[PDB]
Amino acid sequence: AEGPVTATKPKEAGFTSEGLARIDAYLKNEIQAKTMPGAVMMIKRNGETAYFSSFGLRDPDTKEPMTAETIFRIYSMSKPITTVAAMMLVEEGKLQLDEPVSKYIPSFANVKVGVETKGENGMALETGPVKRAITIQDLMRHTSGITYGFVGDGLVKKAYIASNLFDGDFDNAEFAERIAKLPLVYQPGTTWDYGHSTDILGRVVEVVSGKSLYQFEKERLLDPLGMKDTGFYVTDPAKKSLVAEAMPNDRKIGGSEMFDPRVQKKWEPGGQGMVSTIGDYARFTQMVLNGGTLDGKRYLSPKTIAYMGSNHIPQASGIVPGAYYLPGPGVGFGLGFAVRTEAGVTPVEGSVGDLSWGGAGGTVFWIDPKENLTVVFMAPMVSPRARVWRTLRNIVYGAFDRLE
Repeated sequence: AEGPVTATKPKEAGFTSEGLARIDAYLKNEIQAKTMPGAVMMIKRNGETAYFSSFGLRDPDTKEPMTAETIFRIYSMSKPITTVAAMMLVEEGKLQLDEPVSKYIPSFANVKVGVETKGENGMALETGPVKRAITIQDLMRHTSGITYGFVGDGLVKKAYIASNLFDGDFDNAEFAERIAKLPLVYQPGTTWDYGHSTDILGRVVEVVSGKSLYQFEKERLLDPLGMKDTGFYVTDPAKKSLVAEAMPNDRKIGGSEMFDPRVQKKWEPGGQGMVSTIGDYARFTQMVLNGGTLDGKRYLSPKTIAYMGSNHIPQASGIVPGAYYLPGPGVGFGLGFAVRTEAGVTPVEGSVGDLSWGGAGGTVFWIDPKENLTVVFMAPMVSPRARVWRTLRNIVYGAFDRLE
């Protein structure tokens, strides 16, 4: 419990009051069940705030309250931000989608692809050349052969884990070199597989701009949008106590405790590193919903936004799903967004063309152009995150009084 953060206009937003009350009841029940210590959620539709409420605690140990100003590790919700940054360089003609990553990070020129095969002592890796160079587009839509060691299983993934990629205090340049030493899981430009591509893309942004990923983003996006609590580390002493923490039994991601964003380090990974607030991220998603503009400032053209929100892995692309196609049936993938392709099929409510992604620490968003809708939700949690996110989709769409 705690409730509304601001005034709302649910009827002009095309919802019922009864419908939106289902969100309150669901979230209060989940907090009671210890799914999360607390939660904050914002719904924007037809240019109005339909819903903006805070419940429970931001940290179950300190018992500090959940607030709009609470700062979350957003993990993979870093990726749309990184991709937008890269597309700004594309619009300026400083970066191209068909270019090889090796143009900017030469160590990717001679990466090899690992294939599992039987040896004398069980399965082992054979390695061979890439048929095509990894492209910038490949990074943006996760068809590069670059993977995550901790997602699923496989010999290349085991090699990632064995290389201890996250040891020490290193920067985006050093991380890119670590990744380039590993075999690829698939031939570049053939297969969708989620991974460290966006961390590599972040380094490309640095090479092109001559700035750190954060400084580039700060100047071009975060400052002008008013995302004043978005970055990679919480360095302001006044804001360190605002970091959301999960229930004690649900604080591990990738087998390790969540990183402490209050202690600044060199790494600024565009795939996983960011911290933000619900208000900051909603400004970002409203800007995207608006076709690249907010409060009279343009960040990307509406054509660029439409292009990012298009399916870049339909059958016509030649791309196939890998062993771990996270979006599932009826959902494709664009430049940093899952893109719904079927009205039914996917087992959650939504609209063809809706755009979404989430973070391993419990944060999620979606953007629904058809319904003039964006939703951001943040609660610190890991294990139950997917079922909560899916349920929230069903409740939000179930609360509609009309279609746009």
